[PDB]
Amino acid sequence: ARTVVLITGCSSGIGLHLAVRLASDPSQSFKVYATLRDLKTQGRLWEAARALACPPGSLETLQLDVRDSKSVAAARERVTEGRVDVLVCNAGLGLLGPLEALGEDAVASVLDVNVVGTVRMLQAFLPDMKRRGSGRVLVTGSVGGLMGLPFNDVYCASKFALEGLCESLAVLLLPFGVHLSLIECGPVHTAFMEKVLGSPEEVLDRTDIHTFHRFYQYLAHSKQVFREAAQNPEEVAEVFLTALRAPKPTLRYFTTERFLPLLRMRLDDPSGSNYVTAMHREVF
Amino acid sequence: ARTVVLITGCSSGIGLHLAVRLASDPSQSFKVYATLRDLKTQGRLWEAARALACPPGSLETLQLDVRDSKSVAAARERVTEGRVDVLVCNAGLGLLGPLEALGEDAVASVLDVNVVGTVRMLQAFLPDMKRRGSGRVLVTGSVGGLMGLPFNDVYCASKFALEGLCESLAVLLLPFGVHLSLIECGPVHTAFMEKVLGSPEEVLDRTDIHTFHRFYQYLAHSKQVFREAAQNPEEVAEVFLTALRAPKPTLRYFTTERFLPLLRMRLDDPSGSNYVTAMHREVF
Ligand SMILES: C[C@]12CC[C@@H]3c4ccc(O)cc4CC[C@H]3[C@@H]1C[C@H](Cc1cccc(C(N)=O)c1)[C@@H]2O
Ligand SMILES: C[C@]12CC[C@@H]3c4ccc(O)cc4CC[C@H]3[C@@H]1C[C@H](Cc1cccc(C(N)=O)c1)[C@@H]2O
Repeated sequence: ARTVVLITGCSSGIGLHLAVRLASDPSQSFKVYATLRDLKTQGRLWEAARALACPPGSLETLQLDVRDSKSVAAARERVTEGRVDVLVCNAGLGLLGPLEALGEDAVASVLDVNVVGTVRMLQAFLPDMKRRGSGRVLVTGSVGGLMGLPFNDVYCASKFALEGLCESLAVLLLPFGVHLSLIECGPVHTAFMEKVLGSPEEVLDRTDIHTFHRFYQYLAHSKQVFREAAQNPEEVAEVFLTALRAPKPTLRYFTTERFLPLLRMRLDDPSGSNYVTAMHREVF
Repeated sequence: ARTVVLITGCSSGIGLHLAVRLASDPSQSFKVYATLRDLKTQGRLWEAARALACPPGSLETLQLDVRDSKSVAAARERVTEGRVDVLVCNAGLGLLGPLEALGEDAVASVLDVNVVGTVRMLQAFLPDMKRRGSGRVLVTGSVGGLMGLPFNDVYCASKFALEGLCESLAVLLLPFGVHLSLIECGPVHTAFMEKVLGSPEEVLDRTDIHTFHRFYQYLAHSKQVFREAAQNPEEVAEVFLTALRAPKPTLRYFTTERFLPLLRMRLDDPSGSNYVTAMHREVF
C-alpha cells in the first residue's frame, strides 16, 4: 500500500532531510521509519517534521545502534507491515586528522559504523528482499570513497570499502530483482566536519610540526572547496528520490558532476601517479 | 649499511616467498625481519630459508599480531638497528561466501586485520620515516580492491579500503621523501582460498537455495580463472623488488596487466552499470 522506507542516521543531515522529505510527499506514498543512535537527538527530526508539516503517521522514529546487531533486529521487529520496500543505509562517522594523531578506538569505530554497520543492515534486511524478489537499497556514498584525500585516510578507507561492498553485492543481486545503489555525495552543507577533529593542541601533541602545518593547509583548502561547491541536503535528497523512483536503478548516482574530471584522471593513469600529483598541488 | 626490511604475514604465500627472496639476495644487501602471528607456523619460512640457502643473519623472525598495537610496538622495539628502511604490509585475511552466511566476528576480524592492522603498522612506523626524510612502504593489494566480486563482498570491502587508505597517505607523503606503493595482485597460487569458506552444509543453513547455487557457480568460475591466470609467489615477489628498487616509486604496481581491460570499463561508465553487467555474465 504505502512504500515502507527505513533510514539509518536521521538525527541530522542527509538522513533527517530525506526522512521528512519523503514524509511529507504531497502524494502520501511513503511510510518512513527514521532510525537514530540516541533518541535525545530526535528533536530536530521532529522540528523539521513540523516545518514541512508531515502528516500524522507518515514518520515513526526507532532507536538503532548500527554497531549492535541485536539493536538492528529490534528495529527490524518494530516494522509492523512486515516488509521494507526501501532500505536506506546512511548512518556514518567522520574522522579527520594526521593518521598517527587518530586514536585506535576512533579508527576501529569509523570502520565499525561505516562498513560493519552497513554489513549488519544488509544481513538483517537482504534475506527477505531476495525471497520477495523485490526491494531497493540506497547507500550514502562519498566522493571520498572514489579518490583519496590527505588527512581523510580512515574516512576514505571506510568510504572506498562501501564501494567494494556494494559493487560486489550488486553483481550477485542483478537477477534477484533487489536493487542496490550508491548516492555519491560531494561536499554537503549540513554540520559535517564538526567534532570529527581533536583540538590543535591535542593534534600537535600527536604529530610533527611539518605534518601539523600541512593539516592547516588542507583545512584552508577544504573550507574553500566547501564554500564553492557544497550542496543542500534538500538537493542531495532529490537524488535519493530519483534512484528510488527509477524502473531500473544503476549502481551509482552522482549528486554532482563536478568531480568527474578528477575521477577520470585517477582512472586512466592506473599507476596512481597523475592523481597523486594533481591532488598534491590542488591541496597544497 | 644493510637495507632493513620488516614484513608482516610471513608464514606462507607472498610474505614467506618475499622474506627469503630478499634473504637470500646474492648481493646480501637486505636484513629481513619476518613477522608472523603464530610462531608455530614458522616451519615453512625456515624450510624455504634452507632451500634458497639464506645466509646466517639474513633473516630474523618476530611474533606480531597486527590486531594488537602492543604487539606492533614489541616487534618495533626488537629492531636492533633502530630504523626500518622498507616496511612491507602484507598480513591479510580472506573471507568468501554469501554475505548473510558470514559471522559478524568474521566480518569484524577481516576489517581489523586487513585495514586496522595496516593502520597500526603505519602509525608505529611512519613517524620515524618522516623524521628521517626517507623510507619505502609496500602494501599487498589485490585486484579485488579495484573491482567488486560476487561472494567477496567483505574481502573486497577490505581491499578497496586499503586503496582509500594508501592513496590518501600518498598525497600527503609526496614532499616528505617517504614512498608508499601498492602491489596489486591478481590470483596468486599459494594456498589461498582455504578455510576462508564454511562447509557447504553450514553455508546452506545460512542462505537460500538460489544464493547457494550461485555460490557454486562463482566457485566453478573462480577455479577456472585461477587455473588460467594464477601467478607464482616468486613472480609476485619480483614486483615488490622492482618497486623497492625504483628511484621514484609510483602509487601502484600491477603484477599482471590482465585485468586492466576490465578495470577500464568500470572506470569510463561511472554509473557502474557496464561493470556490473559484464561481471554478472562473466561469472554466471
Ligand atoms: C570527500 C568530500 C568530497 C570531496 C571534497 C574535496 C574534493 C576535492 C578537493 O581538491 C578537496 C576536497 C576537500 C573536501 C572533500 C569532501 C569532504 C567530505 C567528507 C567528510 C570528511 C570528514 C567527515 C565527514 C562526515 N561528517 O560525514 C565527511 C566529502 O565527502
Ligand atoms: C580478487 C582476485 C583477483 C581477481 C579474480 C577474478 C577476476 C575476474 C573474474 O571474472 C573472476 C575472478 C575470481 C578470482 C579473483 C581473485 C580472488 C583473489 C582474492 C582472494 C579471495 C579470498 C581470499 C584470499 C586470501 N587468502 O588472501 C584472496 C584475487 O585477489
